[PDB]
Amino acid sequence: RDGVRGAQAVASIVSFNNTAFESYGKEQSINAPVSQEAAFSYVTALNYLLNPSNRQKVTIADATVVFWAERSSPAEDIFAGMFDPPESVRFHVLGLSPNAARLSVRFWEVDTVGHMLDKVGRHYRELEIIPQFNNEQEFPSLSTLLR
DNA sequence: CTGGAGGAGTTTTCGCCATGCTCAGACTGGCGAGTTCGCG
Repeated sequence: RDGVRGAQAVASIVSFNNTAFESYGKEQSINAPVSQEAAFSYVTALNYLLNPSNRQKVTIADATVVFWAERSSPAEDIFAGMFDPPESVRFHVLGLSPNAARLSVRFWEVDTVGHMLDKVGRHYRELEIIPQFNNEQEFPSLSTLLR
């Protein structure tokens, strides 16, 4: 509920529980070396970002999406980007999906603006038609169309 | 002949919620000008 949705109670990104996944005679996490404090750091950061109290998380389809910058109010409006369609690093975007007890990365972007017009823009421009009344609204919501 | 055990195979413990309406008309509008053949 308060973490990655649909995954096991405790999940991990790195794990080598089965022999088929080992190589060169290594074993366990030693199969990929990382300093202990470094491992702690990013895990804590990821846990923090997952906290619902901080408005930097959103669920789309099956994948949970997390983003961060020095400010987040505009990107947070992507909530309507699907719910009701219309110095610091800027807008890292990460989307991951859950396996049974381990996580996988779906996509990864670092672009600015946050534009998704590639599909939405095409989607809307395909729907263009002159209206009948003068008081109609240009951008109908999917709910209205389906109804 | 018996041991210790490294490896292969099976069982246990882990922790455990949520998303929200709507709503209305126009308009009235006039095409074009034409010519047929002819003996034994």
